[PDB]
Amino acid sequence: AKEIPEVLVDPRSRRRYVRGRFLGKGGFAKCFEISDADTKEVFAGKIVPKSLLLKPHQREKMSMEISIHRSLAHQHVVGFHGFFEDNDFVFVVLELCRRRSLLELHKRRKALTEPEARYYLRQIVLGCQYLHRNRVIHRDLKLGNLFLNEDLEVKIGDFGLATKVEYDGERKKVLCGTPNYIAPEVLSKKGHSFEVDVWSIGCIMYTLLVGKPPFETSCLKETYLRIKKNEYSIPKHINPVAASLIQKMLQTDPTARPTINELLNDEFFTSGYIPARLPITCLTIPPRFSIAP
Amino acid sequence: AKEIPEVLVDPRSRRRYVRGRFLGKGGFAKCFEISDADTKEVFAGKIVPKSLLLKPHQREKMSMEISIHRSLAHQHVVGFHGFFEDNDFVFVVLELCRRRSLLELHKRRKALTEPEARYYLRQIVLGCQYLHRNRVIHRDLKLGNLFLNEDLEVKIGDFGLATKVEYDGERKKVLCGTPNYIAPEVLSKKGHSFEVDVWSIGCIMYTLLVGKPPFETSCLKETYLRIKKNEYSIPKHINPVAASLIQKMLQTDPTARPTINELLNDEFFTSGYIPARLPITCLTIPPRFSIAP
Ligand SMILES: CC[C@@H]1C(=O)N(C)c2cnc(Nc3ccc(C(=O)N[C@H]4CC[C@H](N5CCN(CC6CC6)CC5)CC4)cc3OC)nc2N1C(C)C
Ligand SMILES: CC[C@@H]1C(=O)N(C)c2cnc(Nc3ccc(C(=O)N[C@H]4CC[C@H](N5CCN(CC6CC6)CC5)CC4)cc3OC)nc2N1C(C)C
Ligand SMILES: [Zn+2]
Ligand SMILES: [Zn+2]
Repeated sequence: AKEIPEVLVDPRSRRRYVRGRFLGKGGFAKCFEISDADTKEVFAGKIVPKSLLLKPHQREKMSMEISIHRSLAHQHVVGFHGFFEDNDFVFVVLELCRRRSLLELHKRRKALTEPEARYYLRQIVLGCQYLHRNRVIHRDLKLGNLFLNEDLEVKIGDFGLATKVEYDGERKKVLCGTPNYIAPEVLSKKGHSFEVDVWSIGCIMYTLLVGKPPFETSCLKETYLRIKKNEYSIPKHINPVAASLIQKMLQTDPTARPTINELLNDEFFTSGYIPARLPITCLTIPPRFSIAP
Repeated sequence: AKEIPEVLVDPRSRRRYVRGRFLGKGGFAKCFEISDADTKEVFAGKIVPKSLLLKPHQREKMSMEISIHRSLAHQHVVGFHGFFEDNDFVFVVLELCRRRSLLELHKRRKALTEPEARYYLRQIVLGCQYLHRNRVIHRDLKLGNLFLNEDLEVKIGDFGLATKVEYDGERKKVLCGTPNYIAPEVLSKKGHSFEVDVWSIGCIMYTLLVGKPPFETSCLKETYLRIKKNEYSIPKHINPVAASLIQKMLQTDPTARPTINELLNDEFFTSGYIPARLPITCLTIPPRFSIAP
């Protein structure tokens, strides 16, 4: 094997990070809490060994992820605080999100209450508005990529499938990777762009409100077939205003969906209660939003 | 971890296999030479731990592979000699192919001579004729799945993506897995059948004669795009009769390709030299097929 160092030094910034506890691993990366030995402030470190970056294509994907993410700064995007490397590893320094992601929330709570769905969906949309106006398509928005800080604020992360739109009307023809909430224009390989992320948000909203994803089966290719056929249903207990907005977003024709900028003007948002914040108990117990002191 | 036993007992057949040397691993399986303690004859054992078969879908794929393969017996198909299980593992007993596969040959020889290509391609086609007349589509014919015994005879193996055609004109809509030489009707998800294997044979013939696969790029999705666009070329040094047959097989429209039964009647075969066998040196040195004693 090749061992990961206990202290990480960036020679340009002159900065040292002590490697703390293990956060998880996925794709090519192992992740740890890392504290700046000097400033003592804590980060999420993503460490990827160069032994798995032997092919130029895999290196280029890494370089792109970093290039896209380093140029982003927004309240609902994961803060990018630096990156550096030695002969064995690439280290990326990211904003630590102490409440993990909406994945862990969903596992614990299943369907959320409408106001909670509204609260998270608004921050997800705001994050994505920022992306899209800077010509970035995320292309893998999912529960696992929507991180939550201490105050239950959403931070969009994992730009491993993101791409920049370089000219007006550019249709991306290729997507290297397998998103979760994957849009029909991708699956048929007919060309794709910004609308891909609105599709994913539609899936996310369905999941948050219903407690299961709209095209789930026990087989991935069977699911892609459902998505091709637009074969989902919205349970009757879902409110019509929410159901309508889901249906607008989850449409086969990309050009028929709303754009990211329209969404917060939908009646789902403008005529429903949007809490200003959620108490920490919302990780565990459904909130009833009492008017009581 | 969970340790694999040194001796494998099948309680129905009453048979014991001593576990010999490690052959390799891929997907979910570790593979070893295994000798029948009684008869002393040697097999290839594919051992897959049940800890990776926790989902019904993954178990069903295994059951299907076995069901398809156990019902097959042909000179150019890998012999199926049994299967059994304990609480921790499934064990499959297969014909040992001491010369590994055409993958290892290709790595060592690159482009083969025309007569060699003819020799292997004929056995590949014969194996596939057998499959197709028993309504089996292999769906992942590639160099790595075309094993060679001591006498350099081809044995088609890995039925992990195979499917049975249950009625006339059935179009398979789904393929769980990622073939190497993947046909355009699969990639676009428009429905597919027997023609898928002829496409793969076209790719195999290209590879055997040219020394590289027809749609290779440094990115898998980029390759799928080439295949969508039928974007390959045949080098000028390839003989026109071979080039013509490749082009007939490597066509976007499935219904425009030859069927497996037509192939051996192609001029590529009927008007070229087909050696009756190849000497062992053909693993390493190009043969010149001298008429000299
Ligand atoms: C860095 C990349 C990405 C990203 O881009 N950003 C921006 C990001 C930001 N912030 C975080 N935070 C946390 C992530 C995770 C945790 C955790 O508790 N992890 C635990 C998960 C279960 C593990 N257990 C399972 C049961 N095992 C026992 C066996 C019997 C069952 C023993 C081992 C132990 C570790 C805490 C966090 O915060 C304190 N993660 C991020 N990630 C990734 C980690 C997905
Ligand atoms: C069973 C499933 C499938 C199947 O369905 N059928 C029907 C089948 C039939 N027959 C075989 N035969 C053989 C397969 C393989 C070998 C070999 O030499 N393997 C070696 C490969 C390199 C490994 N090395 C690499 C360098 N490492 C050192 C480091 C520094 C580089 C050390 C470890 C050591 C083992 C020999 C065979 O025959 C004697 N395999 C089959 N397979 C699979 C194995 C693909
Ligand atoms: Zn599947
Ligand atoms: Zn790629």
